[PDB]
Amino acid sequence: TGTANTLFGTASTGTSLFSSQNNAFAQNKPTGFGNFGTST
Amino acid sequence: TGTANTLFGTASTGTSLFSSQNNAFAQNKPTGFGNFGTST
Amino acid sequence: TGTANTLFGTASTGTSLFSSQNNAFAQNKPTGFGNFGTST
Amino acid sequence: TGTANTLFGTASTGTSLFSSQNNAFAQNKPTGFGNFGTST
Amino acid sequence: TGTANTLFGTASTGTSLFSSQNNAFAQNKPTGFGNFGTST
Amino acid sequence: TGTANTLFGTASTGTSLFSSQNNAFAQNKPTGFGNFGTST
Amino acid sequence: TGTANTLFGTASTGTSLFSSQNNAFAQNKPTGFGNFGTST
Amino acid sequence: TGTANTLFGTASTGTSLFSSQNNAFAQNKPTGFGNFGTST
Amino acid sequence: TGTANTLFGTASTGTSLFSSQNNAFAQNKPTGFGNFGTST
Amino acid sequence: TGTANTLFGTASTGTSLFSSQNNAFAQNKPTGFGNFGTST
Amino acid sequence: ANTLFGTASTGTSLFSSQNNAFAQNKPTGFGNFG
Amino acid sequence: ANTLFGTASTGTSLFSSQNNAFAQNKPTGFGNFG
Amino acid sequence: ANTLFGTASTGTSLFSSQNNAFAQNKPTGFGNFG
Amino acid sequence: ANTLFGTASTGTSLFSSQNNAFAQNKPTGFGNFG
Amino acid sequence: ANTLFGTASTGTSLFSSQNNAFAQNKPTGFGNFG
Amino acid sequence: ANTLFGTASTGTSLFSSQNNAFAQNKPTGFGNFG
Amino acid sequence: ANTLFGTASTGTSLFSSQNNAFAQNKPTGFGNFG
Amino acid sequence: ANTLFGTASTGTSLFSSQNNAFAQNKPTGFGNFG
Amino acid sequence: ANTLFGTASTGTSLFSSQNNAFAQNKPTGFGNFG
Amino acid sequence: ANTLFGTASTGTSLFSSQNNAFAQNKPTGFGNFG
Amino acid sequence: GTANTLFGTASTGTSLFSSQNNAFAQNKPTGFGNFG
Amino acid sequence: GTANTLFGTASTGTSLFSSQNNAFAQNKPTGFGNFG
Amino acid sequence: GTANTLFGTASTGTSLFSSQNNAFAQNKPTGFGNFG
Amino acid sequence: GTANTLFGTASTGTSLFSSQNNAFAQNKPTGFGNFG
Amino acid sequence: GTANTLFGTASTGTSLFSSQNNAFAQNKPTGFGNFG
Amino acid sequence: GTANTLFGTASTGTSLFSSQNNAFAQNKPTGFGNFG
Amino acid sequence: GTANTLFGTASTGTSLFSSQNNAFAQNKPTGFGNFG
Amino acid sequence: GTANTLFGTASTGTSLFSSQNNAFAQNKPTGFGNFG
Amino acid sequence: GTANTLFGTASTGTSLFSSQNNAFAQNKPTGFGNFG
Amino acid sequence: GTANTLFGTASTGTSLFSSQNNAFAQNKPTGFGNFG
Repeated sequence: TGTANTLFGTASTGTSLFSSQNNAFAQNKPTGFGNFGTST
Repeated sequence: TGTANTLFGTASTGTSLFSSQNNAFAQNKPTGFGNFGTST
Repeated sequence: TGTANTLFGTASTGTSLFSSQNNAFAQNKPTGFGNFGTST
Repeated sequence: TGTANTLFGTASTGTSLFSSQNNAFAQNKPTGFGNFGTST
Repeated sequence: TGTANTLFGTASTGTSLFSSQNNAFAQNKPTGFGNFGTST
Repeated sequence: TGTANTLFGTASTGTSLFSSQNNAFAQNKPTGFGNFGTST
Repeated sequence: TGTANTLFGTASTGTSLFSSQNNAFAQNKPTGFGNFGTST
Repeated sequence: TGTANTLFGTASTGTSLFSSQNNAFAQNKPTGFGNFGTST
Repeated sequence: TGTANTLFGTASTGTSLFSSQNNAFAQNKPTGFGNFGTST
Repeated sequence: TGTANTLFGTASTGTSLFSSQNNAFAQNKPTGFGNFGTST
Repeated sequence: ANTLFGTASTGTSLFSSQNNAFAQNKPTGFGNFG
Repeated sequence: ANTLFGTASTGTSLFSSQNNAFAQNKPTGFGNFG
Repeated sequence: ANTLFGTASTGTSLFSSQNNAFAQNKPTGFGNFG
Repeated sequence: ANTLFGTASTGTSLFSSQNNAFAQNKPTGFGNFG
Repeated sequence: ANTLFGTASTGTSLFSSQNNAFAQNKPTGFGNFG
Repeated sequence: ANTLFGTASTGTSLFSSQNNAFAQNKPTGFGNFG
Repeated sequence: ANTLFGTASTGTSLFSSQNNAFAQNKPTGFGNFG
Repeated sequence: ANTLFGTASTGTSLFSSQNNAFAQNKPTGFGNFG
Repeated sequence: ANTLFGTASTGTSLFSSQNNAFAQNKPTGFGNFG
Repeated sequence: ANTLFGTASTGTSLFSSQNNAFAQNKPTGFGNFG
Repeated sequence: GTANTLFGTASTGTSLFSSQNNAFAQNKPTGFGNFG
Repeated sequence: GTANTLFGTASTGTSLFSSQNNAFAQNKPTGFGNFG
Repeated sequence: GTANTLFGTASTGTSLFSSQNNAFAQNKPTGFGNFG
Repeated sequence: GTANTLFGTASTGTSLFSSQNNAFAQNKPTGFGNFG
Repeated sequence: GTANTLFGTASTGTSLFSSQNNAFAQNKPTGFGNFG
Repeated sequence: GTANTLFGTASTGTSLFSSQNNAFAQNKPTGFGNFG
Repeated sequence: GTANTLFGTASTGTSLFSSQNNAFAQNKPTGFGNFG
Repeated sequence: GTANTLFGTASTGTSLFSSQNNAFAQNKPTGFGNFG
Repeated sequence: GTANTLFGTASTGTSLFSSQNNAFAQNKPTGFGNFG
Repeated sequence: GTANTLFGTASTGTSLFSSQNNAFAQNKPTGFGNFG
């Protein structure tokens, strides 16, 4: 809820739910998430 | 909910749900998400 | 919900659901998402 | 819901659902999404 | 829902569902989406 | 739903469903979407 | 809730729920999350 | 709740729930989280 | 609740719940968390 | 609650609940936490 | 006296977008001079 | 006296977006001169 | 006297986004001169 | 005298986002001159 | 005299985000000159 | 005289985030000149 | 005279985050000149 | 004269975080010149 | 004269964090010149 | 004259953390010049 | 040399003494004054 | 040399003595004054 | 040499004596003054 | 040499005597003064 | 040599005598003064 | 040699006599003064 | 040699006589003075 | 040799005569004075 | 040789005659004075 | 030889004649004086 202010970069204030960030020089099959089976 | 303000970059205030970001120099089959089977 | 304001860049306030961003120098078969089977 | 205002760039306030962005220098078969089978 | 205003660029407020953007220097068979089989 | 106003660029407020944008310097067979078989 | 302000970098104030970040020089099958089966 | 301010780096004030960060020079199958089965 | 201010580094004031950080030179199957079965 | 200020490093004032940090030169299956079964 | 009764209900919306703009007294004047 | 009764209900929205903008007295004047 | 009765209820929203903006007296003047 | 009665209730929201902005008297003037 | 009655209740929110911004008298002037 | 009655209650929130910002008289002026 | 009545109650919050910011008279001026 | 009545109660919070910031008269001026 | 009545009570908090910041007259000026 | 009535009570806190910061007149000036 | 855009502006000739004032709000922006 | 963008601006000719003032709010921004 | 962007600006010609003033709020930003 | 970005700015020509003033608030930022 | 970014700025030409003043608030920031 | 970033800035050409003043608040920051 | 970052800055060319003044508050920070 | 970071700065070229003044508060920090 | 960090700075080129003044408060910190 | 950190700084090139002054408060810290 508080004010974010950078000068050169990223100012974030939001809520990030479920964020995957796999990051390398070399990767083999990087997956973010799996399958989503939703019922109602 | 708070104010974001950069000068050179990214000011974000929104809510990011389910964000995958796999990033390398070399990748092999990077997937974000899987299958989505939704029923109602 | 809060105000975003950059000068040179990206000011975002919206909600991003399900965002995949796989990004490299070299990729092989990068997929964002899978199959979408939806029934009602 | 909050005001976005850049000067040079992207001000976004909308909600982005299901956005794939695979981006490299060299890619081989980058797919955004899969198949969409929808029934009602 | 909030006001977007850039000066040089993109002000967006709409909701973007299902947006693929695969973009490189060199690509081989980049597909956005797959097949769409819809029944009712 | 909120007002978009750029000066030089793109102000968008509409909802974009299913938008593929594969764009490179060199491409080979870039397809937007697949086949559309719809029955009723 | 308090104000964040960097000059060169990342000022964050938002709440991040469920954030995986596996990052190396070389990885083999890095997954962020698993499967999501949700019912209501 | 208190003000964070770096000059070159990361000023954070938000609450981070459930953050996994496994990071090496070489990894083999690093997973952030497991499966999510949620019912209501 | 108190003010954090570095010059080169990380100033944090937020509350971090449930943060795993397993990090080596070489790892084999580092997991952050396990499975999440939640009911209501 | 008191002010933290480094010059090169980490100034922290927040409360960290449940933080695992297993870190070596070589590890084999380092897990942060176990399974989370929550009911209400 | 002018009245507007407006409703816009959707039921079971999947992968959809609904924008509802209930504006009351929204004038737009481009050039107001004097 | 002008009144607006506005409602926008959705039921069982999956993977969806709903934007509801209830504005009252929202004028927009581009050039106000004098 | 102008009144706005606004409601926007959703029930059982999965993976969704709801934005509700209840603005009252939101003018926007680009160029105010004199 | 203008009044706004605004409510935005959700029930059983899973993996969702709700933004509720109740603004009262929010003007925006770009160029105020004199 | 303008009044705003605002409420935003959620019940049983799992893995969700709720942002509630109750602002009263929030003007924004970009260029104030003289 | 302008009044704002604001409430934002959640009941049984699991793994969730609630941000409640009750601001009163929050102006923002970018360039104040003279 | 402007008044704000603000409340944000949660009941039975598990693994959750609640941020409540009750600000009164919070102006922000970027460039104050003269 | 402006008043703010603010309360933020939680009951039975497990593994949770509550931040409550009751600020009164918190201005922020970036560049004050003259 | 501006007043702030602030309370933040929790009952039965397990494994939790509560931060309560009751600030009164907290200005922040980045560049004060002259 | 501005007054702040602040209270933050917890009852039966297990394995918890409570931080209560009651500051009065806490200004922060980064660059004071002249 | 040559300049290729697909969208946007491709410009080849050199550009000298160019003023531009970009804001959301400007009071008396000038590029140039008087010559001689 | 050559300049290739797909979107945006590709510029090849050199650029000398260029002023630009970028803000959200400016009081009397000038690029240049008087010549002789 | 050559410059390739996909989005953004690709620029090949050299750039000399360039002023830019970037802020949220500026009082009398100048790039350059007077010549002779 | 060559410069490749996908997003952002790729620049090949050399850059000499460049001023930039970056802030949230500036009172009279100048890049350069007077020549001769 | 060559410079490759995916996002951000890739720059190949050398950079000499460059001033930049970065703050949240600046009173009269100058890059350069007068030449001769 | 070569410089590869994925995000951020990749720079190959050498950099000489560069000034930068980084603060939250600066009174008259100068990079350089006068030449001759 | 070569420089590889994933995020941040990869720099290959050598850097000589570089000044930087980093603070939260500075009164008249200078990098360099006068040349000749 | 070669320099690999994942986050942060990878730098290969040598660095000579570099000044940096790091504080929370500085009165007249100088890197360098006058040349000749 | 080679330098590998995951986070932070990996530096390969040698560093000679480098000054740095680190404090919370400094009155006139200098790296270097005058050359000739 | 080679230098491996996971977090922090890995440095391979040799370092010669380096000054650093570390305090909470310094009055006129100098690294170096005058050359010739």
